[PDB]
Amino acid sequence: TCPFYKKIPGTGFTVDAFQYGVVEGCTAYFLTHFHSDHYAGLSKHFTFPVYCSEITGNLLKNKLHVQEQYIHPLPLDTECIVNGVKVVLLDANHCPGAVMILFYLPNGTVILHTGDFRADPSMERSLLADQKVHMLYLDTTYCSPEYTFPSQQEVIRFAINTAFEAVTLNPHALVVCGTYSIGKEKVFLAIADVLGSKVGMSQEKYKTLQCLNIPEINSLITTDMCSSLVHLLPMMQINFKGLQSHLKKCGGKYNQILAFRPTGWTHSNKFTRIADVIPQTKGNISIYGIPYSEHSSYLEMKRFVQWLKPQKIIPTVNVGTWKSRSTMEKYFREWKLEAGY
Ligand code: NI
Repeated sequence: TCPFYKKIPGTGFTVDAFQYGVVEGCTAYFLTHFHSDHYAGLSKHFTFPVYCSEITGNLLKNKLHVQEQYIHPLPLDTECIVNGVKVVLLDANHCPGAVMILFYLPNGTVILHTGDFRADPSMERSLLADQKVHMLYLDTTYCSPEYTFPSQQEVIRFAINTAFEAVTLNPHALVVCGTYSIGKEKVFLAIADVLGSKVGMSQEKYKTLQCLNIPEINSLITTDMCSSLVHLLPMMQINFKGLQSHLKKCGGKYNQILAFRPTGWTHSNKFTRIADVIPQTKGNISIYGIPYSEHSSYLEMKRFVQWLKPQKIIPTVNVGTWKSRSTMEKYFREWKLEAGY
């Protein structure tokens, strides 16, 4: 059954709750972003209102074939009324089109649901600064102190210099980037840009990217593999066997592959810096795992919550075990005592 942490009290609203059939009493289904665990269950046959960003609406329409009449896109940073309740969508700094949702209840309670986010100090100067939030439904993916990672900007710097150097030393080297959802487009676009190439990908992925309102996107991507030296592949195909295989397909246009696997966290984050990363090399094929996160680090999460000073925190990730739940509740209490709310 639909868990309590997907229901918004005092409304008939649910968030990211599409895989439970009809939810008894739900008059409006919100979708924070187009990632499969969150949209799981949506299809062309859904006949309830879906509220979401414009970008997520383009993807529902063109990728899922949900009918236009059930998609209600809302602009960001705008007070809107939905079934008699004031709501605001804010940028989540996650993947394209991803949002947080502010709900202003008739009783006067204010609730923020973060969806998936990477907390940033820029959020402290959004519409959130304007009033008190009583309840926070929080993305707790990395709610533990071991979870450190560098800034997105540092990680992109690294990838750009690595690729530029490899290709300038060997003009017959191919760059491959792995992907399995939207998110992390900066990795492959920043690389394409330093190398004066468009990025090349399958027809399905090209269609996916054309939904995302990226400015000048026609100048940056293509379906013509042959004309491009940055290729996107399924993340599943990013391994020695999958790359060798792929190398054959280019017909001796390239003799070397430099590939990037943009991971989340991996335990080498607890030891090594970005400057000191190394690849796995089997011959003329090298694979970098880069820790490009679109979720809050433990410290970024801690700062956001200490700034927000919520009265109650409801976790939306890692809720399935008593040990995780108990651990998260300990960190929340530490934060609250340190900050005095
Ligand atoms: Ni996500």
